[PDB]
Amino acid sequence: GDQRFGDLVFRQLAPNVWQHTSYLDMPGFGAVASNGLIVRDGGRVLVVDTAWTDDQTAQILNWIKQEINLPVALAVVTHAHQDKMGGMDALHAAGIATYANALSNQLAPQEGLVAAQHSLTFAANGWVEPATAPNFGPLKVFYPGPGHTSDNITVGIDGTDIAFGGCLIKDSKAKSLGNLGDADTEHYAASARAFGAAFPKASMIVMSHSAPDSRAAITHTARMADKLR
Ligand SMILES: [Zn+2]
Ligand SMILES: [Zn+2]
Repeated sequence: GDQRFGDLVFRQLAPNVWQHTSYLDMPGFGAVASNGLIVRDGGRVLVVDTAWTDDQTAQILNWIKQEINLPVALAVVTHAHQDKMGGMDALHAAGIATYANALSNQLAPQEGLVAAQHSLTFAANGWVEPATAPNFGPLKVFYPGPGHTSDNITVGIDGTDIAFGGCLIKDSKAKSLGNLGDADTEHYAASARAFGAAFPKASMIVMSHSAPDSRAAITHTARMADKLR
């Protein structure tokens, strides 16, 4: 089901939901896939995460123009790393309103990234404060606690069986938790389990660096994270 578009890949997950995939070569290691989401909600499109680069992100918008041909109302980006926020300038050039965790916006400059235009904040239990996420339609944004990064956030899609763990969640057969350089090793396991508890009905778990999986991605990730503490 993978549709090639230039150097990117697009996969329809549900009637109005597509996964976007972009790649960054790393000498000595390999080309790393990063996944985000595209959601049609009525007469607009919503984006979750940029691609690694501005050019790649502009290609996502080109795909949306060709395949959906509706305005992109907003994007939400799920932490201040290159795979999630590397293409912010491309969104802004296109006139797209952008949203991120307040802390992501705070950290973005020092990470060599451009901040989103708008900051999300979260209730104590981790649900986004709804007034900070206007017009998010079916996107349900949840801060599961610090894990992959301190600022990592997650997104469920109402009307679907899909929840997006971003770089918090790895697939059920993953051999590691990837890049832990900015991780909270104490809180990771609890944060993974909190993601699963936030979206208990989601049967399709989408994530940054693996193809969509069953909820065994959550249990496996949490089990691996237990060993960090
Ligand atoms: Zn990351
Ligand atoms: Zn990542």
